[PDB]
Amino acid sequence: NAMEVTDVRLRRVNTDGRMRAIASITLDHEFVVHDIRVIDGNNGLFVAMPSKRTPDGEFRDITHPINSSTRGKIQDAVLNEYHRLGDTEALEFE
Amino acid sequence: NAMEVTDVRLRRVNTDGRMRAIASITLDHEFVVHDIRVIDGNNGLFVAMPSKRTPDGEFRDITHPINSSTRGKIQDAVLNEYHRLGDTEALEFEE
Repeated sequence: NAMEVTDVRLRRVNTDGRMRAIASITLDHEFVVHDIRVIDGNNGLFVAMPSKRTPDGEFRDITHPINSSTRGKIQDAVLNEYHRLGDTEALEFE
Repeated sequence: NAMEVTDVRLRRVNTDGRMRAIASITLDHEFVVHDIRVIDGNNGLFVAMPSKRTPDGEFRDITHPINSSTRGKIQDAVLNEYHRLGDTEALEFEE
């Protein structure tokens, strides 16, 4: 079995800057990953894994998807929920 | 569908006395978690997840198994690998 984003918790960020939300994902109903950032980079919204700067100047994620596909399956879930919070709130407005 | 820690890779093993190994586990063949470390505490060994610092200054795991059995599993998966490497290491010298 492949792994599965099974839940997303998300907090919208309203301070301007690039970052639009910070979230956690639940993998397999079981494992939670914190500090995932939703960002407006000059090419569309994208999801960054929690990352660590090396004493080296450089950067690696603490939590790394191996394929770009599983990356995208993490990204989709987070962007989906994000936008879904957008338009459940919108519809509430009346 | 639960957790499957499919693989445990074990870097930096046995230099500091307390900080015993540095570990990368792979979940479900696709998702890797770095900077897990094997530390020797009060009662022997335990596996520490990577630490997030919250806004009030407390330290929390970035990587958090909600249930304790999942934690056990993860811990056992890591410790068996650490224990295996070392005892295989010694078995080299005997032969």
